[PDB]
Amino acid sequence: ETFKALKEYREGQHNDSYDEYEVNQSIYYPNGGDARKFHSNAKPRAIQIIFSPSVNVRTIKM
Amino acid sequence: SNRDFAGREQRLFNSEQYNYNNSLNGEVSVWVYAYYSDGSVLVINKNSQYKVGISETFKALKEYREGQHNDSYDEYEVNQSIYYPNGGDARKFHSNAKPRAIQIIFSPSVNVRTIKMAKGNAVSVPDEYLQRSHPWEATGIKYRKIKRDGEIVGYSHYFELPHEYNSISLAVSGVHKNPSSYNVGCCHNVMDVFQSCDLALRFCNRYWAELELVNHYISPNAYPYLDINNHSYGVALSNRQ
Amino acid sequence: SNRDFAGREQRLFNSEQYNYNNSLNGEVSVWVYAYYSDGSVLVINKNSQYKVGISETFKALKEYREGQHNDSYDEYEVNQSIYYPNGGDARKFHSNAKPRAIQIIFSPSVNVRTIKMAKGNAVSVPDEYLQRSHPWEATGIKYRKIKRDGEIVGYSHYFELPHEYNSISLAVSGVHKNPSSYNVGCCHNVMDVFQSCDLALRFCNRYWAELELVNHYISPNAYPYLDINNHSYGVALSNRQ
Amino acid sequence: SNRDFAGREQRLFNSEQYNYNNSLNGEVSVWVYAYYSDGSVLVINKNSQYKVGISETFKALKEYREGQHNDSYDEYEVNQSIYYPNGGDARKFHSNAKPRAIQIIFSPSVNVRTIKMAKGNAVSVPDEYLQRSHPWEATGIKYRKIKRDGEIVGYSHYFELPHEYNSISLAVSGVHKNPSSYNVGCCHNVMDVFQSCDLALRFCNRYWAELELVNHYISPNAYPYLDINNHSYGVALSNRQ
Repeated sequence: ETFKALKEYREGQHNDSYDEYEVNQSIYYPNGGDARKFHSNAKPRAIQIIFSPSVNVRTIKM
Repeated sequence: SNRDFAGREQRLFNSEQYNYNNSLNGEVSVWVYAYYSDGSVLVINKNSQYKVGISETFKALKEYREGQHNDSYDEYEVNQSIYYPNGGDARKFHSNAKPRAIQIIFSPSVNVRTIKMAKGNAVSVPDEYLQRSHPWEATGIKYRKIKRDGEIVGYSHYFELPHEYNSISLAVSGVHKNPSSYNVGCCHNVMDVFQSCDLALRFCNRYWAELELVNHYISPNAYPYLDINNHSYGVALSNRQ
Repeated sequence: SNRDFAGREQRLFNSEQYNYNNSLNGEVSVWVYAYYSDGSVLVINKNSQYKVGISETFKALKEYREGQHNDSYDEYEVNQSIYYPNGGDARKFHSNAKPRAIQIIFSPSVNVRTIKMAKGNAVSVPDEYLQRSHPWEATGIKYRKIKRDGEIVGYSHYFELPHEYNSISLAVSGVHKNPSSYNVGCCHNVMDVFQSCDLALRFCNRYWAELELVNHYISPNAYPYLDINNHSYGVALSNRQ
Repeated sequence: SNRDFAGREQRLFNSEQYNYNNSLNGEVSVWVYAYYSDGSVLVINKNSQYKVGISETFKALKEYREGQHNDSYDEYEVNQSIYYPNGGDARKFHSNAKPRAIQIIFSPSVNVRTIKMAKGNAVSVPDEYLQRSHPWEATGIKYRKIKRDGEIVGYSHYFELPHEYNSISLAVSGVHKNPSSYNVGCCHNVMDVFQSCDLALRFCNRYWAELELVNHYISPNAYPYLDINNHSYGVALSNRQ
């Protein structure tokens, strides 16, 4: 997944989508965007990766 | 030499400012900063003679973006679900409009031993139920000195609300220092204190970032501030050029 | 036997709550309920030491549905036509946002003989013209005791506004009981009363139904209430388990 | 002298970067640039081990302005009229969302003789009808060397779509150089190549101008680029300080 793909999207609701295009520009390059916020609440705070028990753990790559 | 009058006058002008603020004729000021997860900061300020304070509701402290969308219907429901568990029909677990932290700052003209705070729950009860609530706590011992160049420019109480259950209403109050035996609320002056309650000037604004707050609110007005990095701001004036 | 310490401690814990609220260190509280024709109810609450009150405008008491439509342009015009007959261009005869009734409740820690109300007209004049207005009426004699299990848990004044002409502004005030000869506003403590004005916590919310109000506001907080059916709510604590 | 270790280490650090990218452990990268008549540029990038590629539909290559209007209903119809002549009910002759040109760039770690492109029609057929389509063309001979300071920093294939009939789908593929006799897809390593297909990182963004692209995408990331003026960008690292 891309940076953008991992950002919170609320299906059928408002998303600040124009402002969040700008958030992206300001994340790709410092001061590259014209976002009206310091920190986008759509950014993930944490990630968890889970594999089924049928994986071989020594093959996992990230 | 002692013939540098420009130098002596500069030192006096700064010392006079320091002392005037600290006189009974001077201001006492309080600021409440509410920090949001989007990095924006709400400031409420009040400036009065004699004594000063601020009192806000749970709802009032929630982030409001002027001229923008706010999930206002959903955030009515968020309120219902905060006032009573499972009382609302919000489409979210945690409202990002809730403050993550609060900082209270007083001008250096406050007497710290007079500071009082009522930090209530979301329905404005200081201590669980009204029947067992003392209506305030005296929190002066927790205030840190904001210093610049050796001079106390302010007092700060900072506290986080990092848990889901930290849903608060908030009032704070402080009295102007008075090392005299003259009671500013005695019969001779008490009507002037009543008038000062009308005369107090209030200010409220939301800044997009703590950087804007520092650059365009704190600094231009020679206000004290303590930032998230524990850095002090303000201007030392006592016997200084 | 007298060796049931769980029993004695339970009785003491409840009696202590009752008495603490009634001490000079305790809360006094007021609630204003405005009842609308759609069955919704607005509550305003204030909780303070020493004395407490609420003051609202005509406009402030009108039903507002947060996050919804409100005929807000038409309701500006409704206001103009209420301030002066034929002053507005409203597209309705009667605004359903006007309260149909008001109930004022005080905590049992109020002294009832201190209660004062200023029920003004829609332009905030207590008695027709300012020049002949006493600025309040002492209405304590009209307050009914809200009782539970023999104990006064509250005081209620209920009045309807069933006529087209009942278009009101409203303020109410009460003082915490004080059977002592210590005047909480004497010179020794008067600055603390000034601070209590800053420290007072306010709460405001609109509930869809009196059932929600009872279930999710009154009951969870051990508040007193008297419903439209004349039924009392609250919790008796004096010498009770 | 040969005792300038800062100098020798700087040269080694740059040479190591150059060589690591070119090793079997290193990246191979492709970029597709689509140029629009409003001067905006869409970039798609993919970065993987072993081999890498990009495949997009006709629709996917059309300009999309995030958070803005796009004539999206009319542009559904534009699609219908491009898939089959007179198949749609578009209110325009030529959609300005169609790319005017394409540039394909590969990192210098590609083997140019492995590059393959399938440039299809708008319904994703490489050569008029499926029955007579070879599914790709080997286009490496057409790639120009992007050079900086004597060093090949990239490879560019640039082509215009200046005619109304240039309505395309597009896929491109290249394999990481491997001058060894070790086949990275042999049985010993083939599962790692399968994993590399999952591990590949993709990036997509639309820049308002080629100036923004150069300033804030190409340059900060030390990527190669060839601009509309035939100017080269990138960073030479082989045996250089």
